[PDB]
Amino acid sequence: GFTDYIVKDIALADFGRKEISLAETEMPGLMATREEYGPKQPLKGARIAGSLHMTIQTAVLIETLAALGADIRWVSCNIYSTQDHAAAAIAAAGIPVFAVKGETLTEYWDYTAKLFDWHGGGTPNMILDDGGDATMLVHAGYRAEQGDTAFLDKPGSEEEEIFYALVKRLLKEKPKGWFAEIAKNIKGVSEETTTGVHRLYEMANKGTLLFPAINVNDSVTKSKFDNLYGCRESLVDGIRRGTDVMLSGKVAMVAGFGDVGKGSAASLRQAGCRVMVSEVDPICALQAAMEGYEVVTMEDAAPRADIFVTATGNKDIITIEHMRAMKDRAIVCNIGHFDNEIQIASLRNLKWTNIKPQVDEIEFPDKHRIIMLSEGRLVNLGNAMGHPSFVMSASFTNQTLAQIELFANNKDSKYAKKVYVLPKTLDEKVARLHLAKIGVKLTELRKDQADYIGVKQEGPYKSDHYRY
Amino acid sequence: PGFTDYIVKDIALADFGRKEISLAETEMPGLMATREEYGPKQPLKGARIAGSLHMTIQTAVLIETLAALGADIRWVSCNIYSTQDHAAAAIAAAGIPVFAVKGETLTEYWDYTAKLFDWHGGGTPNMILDDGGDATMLVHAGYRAEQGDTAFLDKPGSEEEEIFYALVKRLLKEKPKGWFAEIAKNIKGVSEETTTGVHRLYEMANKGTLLFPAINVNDSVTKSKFDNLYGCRESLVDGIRRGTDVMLSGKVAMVAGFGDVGKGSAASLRQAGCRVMVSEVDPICALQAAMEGYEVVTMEDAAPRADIFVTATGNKDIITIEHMRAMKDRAIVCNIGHFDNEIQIASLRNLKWTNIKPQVDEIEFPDKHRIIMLSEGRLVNLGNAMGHPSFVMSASFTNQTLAQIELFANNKDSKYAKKVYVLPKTLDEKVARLHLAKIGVKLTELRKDQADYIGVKQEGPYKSDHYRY
Ligand SMILES: NC(=O)c1ccc[n+]([C@@H]2O[C@H](COP(=O)([O-])OP(=O)(O)OC[C@H]3O[C@@H](n4cnc5c(N)ncnc54)[C@H](O)[C@@H]3O)[C@@H](O)[C@H]2O)c1
Ligand SMILES: NC(=O)c1ccc[n+]([C@@H]2O[C@H](COP(=O)([O-])OP(=O)(O)OC[C@H]3O[C@@H](n4cnc5c(N)ncnc54)[C@H](O)[C@@H]3O)[C@@H](O)[C@H]2O)c1
Ligand SMILES: Nc1ncnc2[nH]cnc12
Ligand SMILES: Nc1ncnc2[nH]cnc12
Ligand SMILES: [Br-]
Ligand SMILES: [Br-]
Ligand code: NA
Ligand code: NA
Repeated sequence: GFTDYIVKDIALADFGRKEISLAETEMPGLMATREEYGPKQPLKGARIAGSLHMTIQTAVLIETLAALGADIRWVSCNIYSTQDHAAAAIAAAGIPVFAVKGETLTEYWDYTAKLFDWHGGGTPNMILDDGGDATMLVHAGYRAEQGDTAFLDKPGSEEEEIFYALVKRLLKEKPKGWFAEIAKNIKGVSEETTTGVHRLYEMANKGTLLFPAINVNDSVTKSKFDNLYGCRESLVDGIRRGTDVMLSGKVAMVAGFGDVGKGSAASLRQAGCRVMVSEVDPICALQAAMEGYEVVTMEDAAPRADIFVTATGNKDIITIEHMRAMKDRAIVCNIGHFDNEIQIASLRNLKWTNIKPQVDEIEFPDKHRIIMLSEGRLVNLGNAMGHPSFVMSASFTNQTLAQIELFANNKDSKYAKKVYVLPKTLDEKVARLHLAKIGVKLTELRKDQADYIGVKQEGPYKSDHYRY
Repeated sequence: PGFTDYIVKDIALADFGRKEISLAETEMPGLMATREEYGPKQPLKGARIAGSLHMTIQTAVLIETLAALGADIRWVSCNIYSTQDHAAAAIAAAGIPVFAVKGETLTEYWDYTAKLFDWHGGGTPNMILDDGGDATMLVHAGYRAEQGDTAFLDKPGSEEEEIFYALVKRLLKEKPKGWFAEIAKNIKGVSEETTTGVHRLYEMANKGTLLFPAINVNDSVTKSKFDNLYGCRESLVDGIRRGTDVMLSGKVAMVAGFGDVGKGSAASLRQAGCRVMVSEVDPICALQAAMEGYEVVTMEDAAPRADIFVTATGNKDIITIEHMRAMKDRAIVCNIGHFDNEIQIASLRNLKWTNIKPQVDEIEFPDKHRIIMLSEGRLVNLGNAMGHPSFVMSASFTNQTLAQIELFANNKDSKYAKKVYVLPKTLDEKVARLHLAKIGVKLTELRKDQADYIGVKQEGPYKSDHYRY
């Protein structure tokens, strides 16, 4: 029997299994990775602590890791992103998983801590992260365990106080040197998303990064696929399920025109909205204008737009003064990694009327209302099902290759305590594994053609500086 | 005083050229703002710039920006069909030496290139501004042979190659001993516009044969992600319509390559109503095309199917004689990469050509099926229409102007070695900012805490050097 898990309802396991099987067909990169590396067992002996949205897509990633020999414990990286049938299927598979759609913030962080209590005794020796939270727990406890505890008493956020309480409690409950023990045993971390990678470079630059990191976000086959087309498909998906609103003929405002903001603006435009964009980057703003988006300030958009999407990875994008100016029943959501892009806490003395899970109506003093999705959390994961499997297969094949490099291909210490990206050969290899399913017929260079443009026939085909 | 130091189709076109230059000025705020900012400061006073770059109206605005900054100038076009004759006439009528005719011969093309280096008043140039690297390459071949390596000069390859070798020997015969070493020593740098030219530069740098510092303007974000992409999106179909007047809605089009030019070319045709198929050798680029809903096929798959074919690779031997034998009657074939060997045009000389109009030819095969060829396989957007529109050229040419300033005025301490550089992101962002007012953008300003929160200064730069946009 198996009891080392927390999920919503284990009876959803058969439903999750059915959808996982369907996803496998949609994820040739992961399936082909199992076929190539399965016999090789490169992950035998790995103890991977995973912190990433516990979805059906993630379930295929987890079982790819296992098929390569990895021992695993897993949590979601957001309180609303778990798909409970995915989590149930992983638990029924005998993998410790702690993930519930709609868990509390305190549950979220205690579940993260369970990553590090390994079954059979000990600690993990790998981390797979999305947003850096698990990585941040190891570094925060380590910093405190070494005596610099001052920051632990100086919070300024609901989440951050809960997080600091976790770190104190772990220091009080766990053996000496538990964080030093963890930090010693972690061979590396692979990080999924822009915000988490930002956290890594803050540690790298300060000289506090405790183990090698691979930046999976900046694989071309991640950042130019997941962030772009993934959001192009899943943003309006989340809006439709939450609101069932007609998109044709409405005006939408997207804050940000990086990879996520580009995909977000395209999602709304393709659905029929007239899309305006904000930006602070003059290059990205010129991109938005040349694509036919009107580029305006949030002050300018607030009285006018029917729908608002923050996509910046920054904070305080949609403020309480913006929401006071919005038309009655304007829709507001967030597709960046963290909820502080919208001033959700400034709304809490207002009347909230819940409509359905992850959909609330908020009334202002002058009677106008707004429709908030997922309380400002990631709308594509909170209100729909995240990115579809196929594009997630590209991201998670990168993730698996990153795990293999850090765990198995660091005998010569080629990875120091810095942040790395996968080589272009592996980036191109990820793309190759997805060509058959979509029906691409790749042209083969002749040798004189390859010489002509200065590449080998087998690649890589571009300079490391190429932007695609 | 009278001015005679030029070669143009017809100098009576100058008033016409001047009118369209004036209109282009309004569409190129980046160059006009650069004039306002740098004119008074005269950063290129003393510069003698040899320019090899499509002699279009857009280029004329660049020329007069360089002049307004203090530069002394001589200019030629970098393709036999890309010149706009009214633009060349306006530059000549302004007293600027220029040698460019739309439809010039290959022999004329290289003879005019050599004329850039005989400077009015005596002497040589001290700067080069290049598009494709022909002018740079004439210097390095001449220098290389002036040193002693005479071998390569007696090996053809194509028709152009033979002519090009013939020029350097004539220049070795007629000019004083040491002429090329003396050019090479006075050239303070070169700025290069295009992907093929930059590939030529890096190949020289890796071989240790690059003679002077070089700035890769192509790989500024405000160039490659705008000019190459949106420019071709607007001027490819423009070239096809003017050449053929064909209905694009309903047709199947094939684009070879899905780099920046291929991306913009496929978009040009899709937006015009075509169903677009694409070829690629790069699996990442091919995956991008398929995620945009383009069918990714081989040129052999497309030959009997597509109504229109566009090569956009910067490679060679993309559309072969075997492909063209397979094409349906009166398929349209053209090329938007920098050089004309993407299509095996030489192989087509064997068949019966009927000229339709300038830069449009019908070619008949033994079984009587025919194809329509645009610009004899040269750059279709510049041969058959007017190249990229002014506004997107303003970004590219502001980059060129800043690159000329860097190499001519900001290299007193040799901070630029004999290597290939790109412009800093601060200048890349600068270029974009100069175009925001014209296109109506209202930029948001970060507050101090928001700038700290994402790790940037309020005034930028906003992205890591690794950022792909
Ligand atoms: N929901 C998802 O499934 C998903 C997927 C990938 C990434 N993300 C997250 O989305 C966020 C954005 O990621 P990204 O890859 O697009 O990063 P990015 O750096 O590529 O783009 C962010 C853009 O926001 C702009 N910006 C910053 N502050 C702004 C402001 N005050 N006003 C207007 N624009 C501003 C920046 O100039 C930048 O161009 C991150 O938090 C990332 O982790 C979410
Ligand atoms: N006409 C214009 O106005 C204009 C403007 C800019 C650049 N150019 C020229 O266009 C050419 C392409 O430039 P780019 O910036 O797109 O370079 P790029 O490297 O970004 O794109 C070229 C693509 O061609 C692909 N390719 C190479 N050989 C191939 C083959 N045999 N079959 C299919 N695909 C193949 C490469 O994989 C690559 O993705 C260059 O010569 C450049 O100088 C023309
Ligand atoms: N479906 C998904 N699964 C996991 N992480 C995701 N991030 C975005 N979409 C996702
Ligand atoms: N109109 C134009 N002028 C100069 N160079 C160009 N390259 C592409 N289009 C051009
Ligand atoms: Br109010
Ligand atoms: Br035939
Ligand atoms: Na999904
Ligand atoms: Na033009």
